[PDB]
Amino acid sequence: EITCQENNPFTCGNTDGLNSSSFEADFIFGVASSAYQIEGTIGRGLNIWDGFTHRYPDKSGPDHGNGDTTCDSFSYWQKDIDVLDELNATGYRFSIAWSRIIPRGKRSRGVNQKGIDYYHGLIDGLIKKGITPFVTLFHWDLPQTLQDEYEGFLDPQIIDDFKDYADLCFEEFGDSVKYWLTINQLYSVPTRGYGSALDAPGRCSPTVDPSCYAGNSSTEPYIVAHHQLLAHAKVVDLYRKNYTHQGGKIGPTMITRWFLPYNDTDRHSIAATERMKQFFLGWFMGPLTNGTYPQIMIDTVGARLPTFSPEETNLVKGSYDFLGLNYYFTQYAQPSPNPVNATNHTAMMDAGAKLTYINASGHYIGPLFESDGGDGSSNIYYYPKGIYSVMDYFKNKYYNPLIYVTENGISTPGSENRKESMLDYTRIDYLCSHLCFLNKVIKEKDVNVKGYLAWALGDNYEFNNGFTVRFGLSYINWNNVTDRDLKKSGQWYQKFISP
Amino acid sequence: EITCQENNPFTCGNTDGLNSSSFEADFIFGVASSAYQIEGTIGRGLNIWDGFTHRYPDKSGPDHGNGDTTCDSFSYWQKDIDVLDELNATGYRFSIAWSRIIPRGKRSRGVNQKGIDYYHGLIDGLIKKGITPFVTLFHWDLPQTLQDEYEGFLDPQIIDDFKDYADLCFEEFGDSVKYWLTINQLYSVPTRGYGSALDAPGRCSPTVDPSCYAGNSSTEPYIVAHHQLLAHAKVVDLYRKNYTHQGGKIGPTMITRWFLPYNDTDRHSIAATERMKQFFLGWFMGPLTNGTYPQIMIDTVGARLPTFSPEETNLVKGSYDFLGLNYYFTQYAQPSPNPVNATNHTAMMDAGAKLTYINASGHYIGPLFESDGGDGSSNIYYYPKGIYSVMDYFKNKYYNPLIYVTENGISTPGSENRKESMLDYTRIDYLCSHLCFLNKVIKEKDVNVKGYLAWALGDNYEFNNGFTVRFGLSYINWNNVTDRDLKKSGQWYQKFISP
Ligand SMILES: *[C@@H]1O[C@H](CO)[C@@H](O[C@@H]2O[C@H](CO)[C@@H](O[C@@H]3O[C@H](CO[C@H]4O[C@H](CO)[C@@H](O)[C@H](O)[C@@H]4O)[C@@H](O)[C@H](O[C@H]4O[C@H](CO)[C@@H](O)[C@H](O)[C@@H]4O)[C@@H]3O[C@@H]3OC[C@@H](O)[C@H](O)[C@H]3O)[C@H](O)[C@H]2NC(C)=O)[C@H](O[C@@H]2O[C@@H](C)[C@@H](O)[C@@H](O)[C@@H]2O)[C@H]1NC(C)=O
Ligand SMILES: *[C@@H]1O[C@H](CO)[C@@H](O[C@@H]2O[C@H](CO)[C@@H](O[C@@H]3O[C@H](CO[C@H]4O[C@H](CO)[C@@H](O)[C@H](O)[C@@H]4O)[C@@H](O)[C@H](O[C@H]4O[C@H](CO)[C@@H](O)[C@H](O)[C@@H]4O)[C@@H]3O[C@@H]3OC[C@@H](O)[C@H](O)[C@H]3O)[C@H](O)[C@H]2NC(C)=O)[C@H](O[C@@H]2O[C@@H](C)[C@@H](O)[C@@H](O)[C@@H]2O)[C@H]1NC(C)=O
Ligand SMILES: *[C@@H]1O[C@H](CO)[C@@H](O[C@@H]2O[C@H](CO)[C@@H](O[C@@H]3O[C@H](CO)[C@@H](O)[C@H](O)[C@@H]3O[C@@H]3OC[C@@H](O)[C@H](O)[C@H]3O)[C@H](O)[C@H]2NC(C)=O)[C@H](O[C@@H]2O[C@@H](C)[C@@H](O)[C@@H](O)[C@@H]2O)[C@H]1NC(C)=O
Ligand SMILES: *[C@@H]1O[C@H](CO)[C@@H](O[C@@H]2O[C@H](CO)[C@@H](O[C@@H]3O[C@H](CO)[C@@H](O)[C@H](O)[C@@H]3O[C@@H]3OC[C@@H](O)[C@H](O)[C@H]3O)[C@H](O)[C@H]2NC(C)=O)[C@H](O[C@@H]2O[C@@H](C)[C@@H](O)[C@@H](O)[C@@H]2O)[C@H]1NC(C)=O
Ligand SMILES: *[C@@H]1O[C@H](CO)[C@@H](O[C@@H]2O[C@H](CO)[C@@H](O)[C@H](O)[C@H]2NC(C)=O)[C@H](O)[C@H]1NC(C)=O
Ligand SMILES: *[C@@H]1O[C@H](CO)[C@@H](O[C@@H]2O[C@H](CO)[C@@H](O)[C@H](O)[C@H]2NC(C)=O)[C@H](O)[C@H]1NC(C)=O
Ligand SMILES: *[C@@H]1O[C@H](CO)[C@@H](O[C@@H]2O[C@H](CO)[C@@H](O)[C@H](O)[C@H]2NC(C)=O)[C@H](O)[C@H]1NC(C)=O
Ligand SMILES: *[C@@H]1O[C@H](CO)[C@@H](O[C@@H]2O[C@H](CO)[C@@H](O)[C@H](O)[C@H]2NC(C)=O)[C@H](O)[C@H]1NC(C)=O
Ligand SMILES: *[C@@H]1O[C@H](CO)[C@@H](O)[C@H](O)[C@H]1NC(C)=O
Ligand SMILES: *[C@@H]1O[C@H](CO)[C@@H](O)[C@H](O)[C@H]1NC(C)=O
Ligand SMILES: *[C@@H]1O[C@H](CO)[C@@H](O)[C@H](O)[C@H]1NC(C)=O
Ligand SMILES: *[C@@H]1O[C@H](CO)[C@@H](O)[C@H](O)[C@H]1NC(C)=O
Ligand SMILES: *[C@@H]1O[C@H](CO)[C@@H](O)[C@H](O)[C@H]1NC(C)=O
Ligand SMILES: *[C@@H]1O[C@H](CO)[C@@H](O)[C@H](O)[C@H]1NC(C)=O
Ligand SMILES: *[C@@H]1O[C@H](CO)[C@@H](O)[C@H](O)[C@H]1NC(C)=O
Ligand SMILES: *[C@@H]1O[C@H](CO)[C@@H](O)[C@H](O)[C@H]1NC(C)=O
Ligand SMILES: *[C@H]1O[C@H](CO)[C@@H](O)[C@H](O)[C@H]1NC(C)=O
Ligand SMILES: *[C@H]1O[C@H](CO)[C@@H](O)[C@H](O)[C@H]1NC(C)=O
Ligand SMILES: [Zn+2]
Repeated sequence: EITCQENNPFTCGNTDGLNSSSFEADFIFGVASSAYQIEGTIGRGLNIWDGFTHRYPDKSGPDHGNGDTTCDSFSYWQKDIDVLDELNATGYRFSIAWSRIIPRGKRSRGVNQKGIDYYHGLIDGLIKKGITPFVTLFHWDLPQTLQDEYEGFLDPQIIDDFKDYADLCFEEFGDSVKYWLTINQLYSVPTRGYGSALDAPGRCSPTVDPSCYAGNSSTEPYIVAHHQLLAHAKVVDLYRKNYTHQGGKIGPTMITRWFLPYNDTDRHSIAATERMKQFFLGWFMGPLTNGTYPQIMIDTVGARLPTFSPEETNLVKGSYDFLGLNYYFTQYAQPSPNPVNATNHTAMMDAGAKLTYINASGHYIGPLFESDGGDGSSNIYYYPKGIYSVMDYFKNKYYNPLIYVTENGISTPGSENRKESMLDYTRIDYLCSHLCFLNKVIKEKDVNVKGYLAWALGDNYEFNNGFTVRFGLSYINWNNVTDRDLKKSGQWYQKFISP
Repeated sequence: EITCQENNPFTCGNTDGLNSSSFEADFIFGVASSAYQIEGTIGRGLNIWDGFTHRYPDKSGPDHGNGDTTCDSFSYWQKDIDVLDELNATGYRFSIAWSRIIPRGKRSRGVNQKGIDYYHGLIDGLIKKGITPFVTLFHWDLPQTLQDEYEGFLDPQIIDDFKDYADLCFEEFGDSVKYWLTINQLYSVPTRGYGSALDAPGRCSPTVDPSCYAGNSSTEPYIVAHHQLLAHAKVVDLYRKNYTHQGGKIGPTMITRWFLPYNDTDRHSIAATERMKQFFLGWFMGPLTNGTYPQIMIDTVGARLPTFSPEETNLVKGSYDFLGLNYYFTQYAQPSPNPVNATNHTAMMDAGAKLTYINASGHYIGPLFESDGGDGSSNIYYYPKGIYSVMDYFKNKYYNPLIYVTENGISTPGSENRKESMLDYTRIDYLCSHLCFLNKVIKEKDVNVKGYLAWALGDNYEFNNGFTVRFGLSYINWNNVTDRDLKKSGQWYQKFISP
């Protein structure tokens, strides 16, 4: 009988009690990163995260930082492999920057052979060290040219451009890469990129944010989500029909959260909680498992929800070999009005829920996850049991998928100095408390989870936050980015992996 | 009888001896700038100077600096007007960033109303202070989307996109702007952007520079120059046929240089010198005045030189109301082989000339213009009489045009500290020695020069040099860019203008 802690203090940092041996022999342990966040712009074309951060610098982060040079994994990819080697990691999730290998967006315009070599050297070097690549095709960094030609995922033209790009990756790397992710966190771009405009490309309704250059927060998140699902499904079909000889697997990435009722004896809060599961998870998992959106979405969103043709439904349904599930935290849900007529309406209001980290009787859901200066009431708190509830829900509701936890991690303030940043005990607590529950749900519920990749390999540019927070298990000095030094969390993880 | 100095020490800094009164009453005096160099990326789309500097940071400058924030004239445009107001300037040349008003390149994709407002506020504020705007439509900062769609000026598609962009500028600003420049320094993009790849977009033959992503140094400079002339001519035709009610004038900008024989008694060096005038100036001025390239270009460049149809010739010939002539320095010319078969052949070798600042008998042509660390022999030297020889040549050879000197200035090292940077006596010497000759050629040769705009209003990102050199008549502290403080040169110029 496995017992896991939900509340500080945690004791799962002791590798006597919890380590990789607790898991099956073949279970993959590693870390993750993404191209925009680590590589730098050297050697690649420009993408909408360059566009967005440069046009709207106050949305790139409070320090206006961006991915221009960041930790320069373009130059220092070997140092990233050295961190993985030191961890004795068996997996590394990284993304290919579309702009690095097809700077002009559309493949017929030519490929950047040097960009293709960069990823060949990286993939080799990982394989030389026994590290299994999990490669994300699209971690949000859409070539700027496509956003300017037809507004990227707002237009069905993205489907063939994304397909041709994916085809080049499979052809160039698929002999060595056996685990592909199509689109990172399906929920994020539609909502943050086209709904609240916190993220690239930064489209939204005029009264949601006057700085958006265009958009409609009420309709575009549904259009973009729909094209994501079709583009993803066309790539998975290309992969399974044309690259089956490579003997690899492909899946989408979901951002997952669990949801609990803000008041667990109030039927309206219970209803809001189940609506959140459908609107947050089901928006994508319903198409991915059934070829259709959830009924509550169909009913609420009405004419703003696109339909799949029969052919499209069939393409999308079952379009994965596994699911890359990212998990960070859980929210309480209470009812909220859905003012579909307000000029500031967003797709996110359609769920009819308000999300918090404190429930009706004042209980905070768990330990601090992220502090906010501009609003202490806007702090995020985490919930280790959330990973157990998510995995169990995916096995039960979504047909017992093969899962890899493709991100899980926590930030520490960028204010902290080097010695404080290195002593990141809060990160050990976050990681181990989640790993405890993950082992617990695999053993108790028999969820088919086969790996875990902590976010992040090293400190990097964090979307929306610049360099004001750090997520790395290894520390990077922004005055001299060459080194990646294992923090206490990375040293703990090294011992967890090889106890 | 006007006498001007060619050699240090100069004495033209004394406004008793030389001042604006020496010139006609209406003569315009001011300074110049360009959008990429001063504004910052905030509020605009991305262009190929963002692309190039981020993809090839070691080509953006030795410090890898770029125009991301630079002197932030986006925020501080009023401070630029305050410098002009302090100078009692009557002219200001600035450029409109195409990416700021049509971020998606093609006008039918929508306009950035906030970007249009930015330029409205600036133009107003100039006019409120009695400053005549001279506005450059295209100072090299091509929206990145157009370079990625069809490689920008490499393709005839640029002609209609540039026309639609120009049309929006005329419609929005032409009620207040009466002096338009179409394309900055016609010679530069073809040669540096597509020949040596020192400049955006950074295309060239593989053995010229292996870092170029594509190109052909031997053919593309001619293709790009040809499309520049057609795009320029289509815009001038649009201006003169559709905006004649605005009562303004439009012209191209030429980079001008004078050329002297490396050995003035050697017929081969004399020949090389006349070839340089045709290949450097005539490449554009021949089409602009006659609708055809120079014969020596026709003969040498052969099948690599595009032809104008009769309609095209007629559009291009006479396509200016005035010429914006930029002038910085003069070179000696000696014969050089033109190895048309070498894989490293460039369009620039077609002139069959080698250019230096020292002639055969060891005479340096004039005072130091720019120091080079990596090669003392690669120093540039200036030649005040060059401005007299250029203007006289344009009146004589090119049909007595109306001219505005749209740039003329000199850099001082970025290494210098604040007090040394402010004491920029070398800049007074450069400016006054050229102004002396300019007055001299207007009086002696009757050249129709009606204004002079020194480069630059303030320190800015210098193309190729980042922040390693300073060109401003007003100083900008890169740790706090708000202020623009008149250097000794700006204070001298203020006295020169209002003696
Ligand atoms: C997994 O995918 C399954 C499909 O492969 C889902 O089942 C479908 O669910 C549909 C509802 O979402 C359902 O469609 C409805 O069918 C009604 C009856 O259709 C016939 O009869 C009509 C009159 O006799 C006639 O007009 C038709 O020609 C049919 O012969 C129909 O009235 C419904 O339309 C109304 O409501 C919808 C909103 O749902 C409106 O869009 C529409 O304007 C109208 O107001 C509806 O029809 C659908 O309308 C939209 C159109 O684009 C669709 O093509 C059309 O089908 C459909 O019959 C079933 N299909 C089958 C094979 O079962 C399944 O849904 C879950 O299970 C069903 C039984 C139900 O409980 C759903 O609510 C559940 O979500 C998906 N499963 C999951 C878990 O999501
Ligand atoms: C200002 O613009 C003027 C044009 O509006 C320039 O004058 C033109 O200069 C052309 C030379 O550059 C000249 O064209 C040549 O004409 C030759 C004779 O043409 C007729 O006779 C042929 C046989 O009888 C016949 O095939 C034709 O059908 C004509 O009836 C012709 O042989 C030349 O072609 C050879 O050389 C050219 C290289 O220049 C090659 O391209 C070609 O393969 C061939 O080897 C040449 O013809 C041109 O060929 C290319 C084609 O695209 C052109 O359409 C074709 O014209 C032309 O006659 C004149 N036009 C007139 C009206 O004078 C003027 O040039 C300067 O002045 C001329 C007199 C000469 O001195 C030039 O060298 C000067 O540059 C321009 N001025 C300036 C200052 O640049
Ligand atoms: C979690 O949700 C539950 C269920 O909603 C909350 O309990 C309910 O709380 C209501 C007050 O917020 C109770 O209603 C009141 O009943 C009294 C006595 O008859 C009356 O004076 C009030 O006006 C009010 O009556 C309602 O008025 C509006 C009508 O539309 C409605 O039909 C009336 O009932 C309600 O009875 C109670 N329900 C139950 C099943 O307990 C619960 O609230 C917390 O507990 C209750 C017992 C009370 O102490 C609340 O103040 C307290 O906050 C909520 N929990 C938390 C922590 O918020
Ligand atoms: C500026 O250009 C002029 C004209 O080209 C230079 O003067 C010429 O310089 C040549 C040497 O560089 C002289 O030719 C030599 O003549 C002697 C005596 O007959 C002979 O011993 C040499 O081999 C050479 O002869 C040539 O060899 C190659 C043949 O194809 C050619 O036909 C032969 O003549 C040449 O006479 C002279 N021309 C004139 C008109 O003066 C000039 O060079 C400078 O001045 C000359 C006088 C001499 O002192 C050079 O060393 C000196 O550099 C050059 N000026 C500069 C500063 O470079
Ligand atoms: C976002 O787009 C939707 C749909 O195009 C707009 O909502 C429509 O508004 C018009 C005029 O009020 C109505 O006739 C339609 O019934 C509405 N359609 C639906 C599907 O709601 C909405 O106004 C747009 N929002 C903004 C802020 O531009
Ligand atoms: C808010 O969350 C707390 C903690 O999860 C809930 O409190 C638990 O409530 C159940 C019975 O209702 C008890 O068995 C536990 O002992 C309680 N735990 C603690 C730490 O007090 C509380 O019910 C939630 N409130 C609402 C309104 O849903
Ligand atoms: C640049 O383009 C030119 C023309 O397309 C190339 O030169 C041609 O080379 C081929 C093969 O050697 C010859 O058949 C042609 O006669 C040449 N044309 C001319 C106009 O010179 C040249 O090789 C290209 N350069 C590079 C470096 O790509
Ligand atoms: C190099 O430049 C110098 C300076 O312009 C030239 O020297 C002048 O030559 C003429 C006669 O040839 C004299 O009248 C001047 O007195 C000379 N000036 C000086 C400062 O010496 C020289 O001729 C040029 N050399 C070549 C080979 O062209
Ligand atoms: C790893 O943890 C298990 C419990 O899951 C424990 O029995 C085992 O001894 C630990 N291994 C080491 C090497 O500490
Ligand atoms: C597989 O490759 C062939 C050859 O290019 C292509 O034409 C075919 O349509 C592809 N199948 C897909 C994309 O499912
Ligand atoms: C940067 O880091 C590397 C690796 O630690 C070090 O050897 C190098 O000298 C450092 N340079 C500076 C300028 O700190
Ligand atoms: C790496 O992990 C393997 C597999 O558990 C183990 O046998 C090996 O000793 C580990 N190496 C290090 C240096 O920890
Ligand atoms: C300006 O210079 C002229 C010579 O060009 C001189 O005669 C005049 O007095 C000067 N004006 C002033 C105000 O110094
Ligand atoms: C002038 O404007 C009209 C109206 O748009 C346009 O159709 C016409 O062709 C323009 N003339 C030019 C571009 O010379
Ligand atoms: C920046 O410059 C402005 C204008 O000189 C000044 O008033 C402001 O306080 C300065 N800020 C800093 C941080 O130097
Ligand atoms: C500005 O120039 C005008 C025109 O020469 C002159 O009359 C006026 O006094 C000048 N103002 C200043 C403050 O120098
Ligand atoms: C729309 O939403 C914002 C944020 O939810 C809220 O503060 C504002 O009152 C709303 N406006 C209207 C007219 O509903
Ligand atoms: C081509 O040009 C470069 C620079 O001009 C020169 O150093 C090299 O020798 C040349 N190569 C050949 C084969 O001509
Ligand atoms: Zn940047």
